[PDB]
Amino acid sequence: MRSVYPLARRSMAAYTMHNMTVPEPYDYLEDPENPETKTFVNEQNAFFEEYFASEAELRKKIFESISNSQDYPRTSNPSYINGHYYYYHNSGLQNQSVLMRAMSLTDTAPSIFLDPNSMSSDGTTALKATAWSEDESMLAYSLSDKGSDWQRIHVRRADTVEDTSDVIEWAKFTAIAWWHNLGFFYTRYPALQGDVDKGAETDAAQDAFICFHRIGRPQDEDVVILSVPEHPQWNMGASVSDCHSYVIVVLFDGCEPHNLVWVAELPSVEKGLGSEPLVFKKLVNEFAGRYTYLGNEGSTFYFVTTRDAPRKKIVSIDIHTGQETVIVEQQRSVLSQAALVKKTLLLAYLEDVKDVFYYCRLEDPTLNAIPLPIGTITSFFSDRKKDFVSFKITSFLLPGRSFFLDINDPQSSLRVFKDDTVEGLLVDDFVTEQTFYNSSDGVRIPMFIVYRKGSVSSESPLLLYGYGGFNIPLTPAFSSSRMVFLRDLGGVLAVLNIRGGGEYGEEWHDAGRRACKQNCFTDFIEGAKFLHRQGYGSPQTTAIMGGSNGGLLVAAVANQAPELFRCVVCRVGVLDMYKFHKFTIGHAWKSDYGDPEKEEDFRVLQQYSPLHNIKSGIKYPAILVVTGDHDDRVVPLHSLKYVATLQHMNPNEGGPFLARIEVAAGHGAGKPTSKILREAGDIYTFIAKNINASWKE
Repeated sequence: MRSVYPLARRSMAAYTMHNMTVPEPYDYLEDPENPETKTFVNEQNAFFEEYFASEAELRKKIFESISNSQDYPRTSNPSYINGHYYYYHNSGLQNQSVLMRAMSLTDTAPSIFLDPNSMSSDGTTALKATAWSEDESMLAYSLSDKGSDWQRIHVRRADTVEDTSDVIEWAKFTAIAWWHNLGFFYTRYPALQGDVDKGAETDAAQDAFICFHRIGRPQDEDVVILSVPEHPQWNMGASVSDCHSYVIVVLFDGCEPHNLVWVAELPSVEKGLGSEPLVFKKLVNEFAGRYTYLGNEGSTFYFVTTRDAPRKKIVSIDIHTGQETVIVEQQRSVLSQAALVKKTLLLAYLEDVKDVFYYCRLEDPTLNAIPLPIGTITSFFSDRKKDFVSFKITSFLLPGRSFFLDINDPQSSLRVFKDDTVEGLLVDDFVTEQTFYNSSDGVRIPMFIVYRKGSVSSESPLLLYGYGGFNIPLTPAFSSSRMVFLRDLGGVLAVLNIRGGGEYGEEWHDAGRRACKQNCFTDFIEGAKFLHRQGYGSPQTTAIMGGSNGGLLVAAVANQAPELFRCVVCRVGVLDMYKFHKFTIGHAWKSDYGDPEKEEDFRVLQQYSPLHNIKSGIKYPAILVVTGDHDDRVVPLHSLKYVATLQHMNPNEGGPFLARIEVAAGHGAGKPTSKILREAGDIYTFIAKNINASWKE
């Protein structure tokens, strides 16, 4: 039977919130440094290993398989700068990608340009952002250490290939924007105090500002550019115009996709940098949508906006007079990407969760379609004055294709640059398909199903995945672990585009936000049940999984119909809605989650609260949560807090309940290859063990 679970401490503390007393027997989970939390972590992982030793040999086996399936050169898009082509590349097992600088597109011997590999001994360092100078003799990159979101900016000059002594500290969400050959604009957070480990505190983000630092001088001469006293809680970012005359600042309230944008002039006087504060024209100052900037032509200013257009729309707004005129009206599709070069505008549309590429000149805005194989655009490089464009397109079948193009006439210039081919894999062994199934709304929802052609039955192992949050659509994308699942385990993968995502744009998220948030979970239920009525899945042979908010989905749907699932995993997921507003950047999450002060919002929040909604005496599936000690993007405590209830809530019925907390790890952005590979291997061994899906030889 199930072994004796670790003796969890029970805390008497109970707090009253909106005239409702919530007890909390695990408050000591706030501080990771407490002895109780550390001993509980150690015991939980010891029992995890004891459970897993039953099929540790299969663990090693599929570890070997995933390692052999991960070994391929991952080449990204080329960048054309100063007659040299810089593109990311990996040997396949090296911890981080390294830049390649080639003299030509067809060059055989490109040299290394940027190498994060030797930065840290364990390779924990991850490159986060980069930016270019207009004279192509300067670039500024920004990385992070120990998986902590707190970053560090370094600067390098191309020709000498040497570092510089300038470094910056405690920076988050870095947006470098250089101005001619003098300096660059960035954002910086208030100075931290104490001896706490970097990125190892729960303090909420506040009192940050954007500023500008010039080269040749220390950080001490940095002059504050913009800081808002009226709204301390908002986030904001800066951007330099390619016309080299104006600076654009964008302000978001929380994480919800509305912003107000301010345009300012720039003085050519060197002393003016630090002489007087810069004025700000009130271009848009009310939250009507996300008014992203694309490019400007003199007085004219082109933006992709959601105002008066739920599916995104390209509009030209003159800032010297204040008139607004629409130039590219919204089609029935949703804009995934857009850019403006010379006279043409090239737009990638996420139509039916498929990117179709269109180009339209300023004369006739007819979006003319340029052929491109089915897939999903991941990265996109573009420069207004340049004549070379490139993008990587990948999906479930395609492991990645770097494709370049000429803006002047794509009619005969679309060419293949590189392919991320993986040995021992064939396209014909698998096939994907779209499906439409009706939810309670009476409106069809799309879903993707990828499966190996041939043997597929209702009892075959099923994995179902869907994120659906923050207006990020779960577009098709390759995964080595997914391919190991597909080919080595003979199962079928399915991806849900649930309501509330950007899969249909702003209206979809608007319908799936705040008061109707619970609605999305109901949809997920139908998803799995539909796969059982179509003949693709059986309740004893299904597993669903997701990350962060998607991980949320899993646990919360387990509260609705636990017996409708059998295998469930959580991964750095938000679970403690009662206190999610307090710690980390969760305050921005309120803009998508309901502000807990508002009573009508706390009604639904307490309705679906997965930390407390779990009930005893009812069967539950086996949850496996994964966390890391240095998790600042999401506070790790919430996840363990979830397990904290189950330990006492189900003595020997349901589960089993696994918590894998890995020492010295990240969040998911910049994970070292060894650690992420080991974690994926363990996750898939667990889902195979609790599904009984033998080796598909």
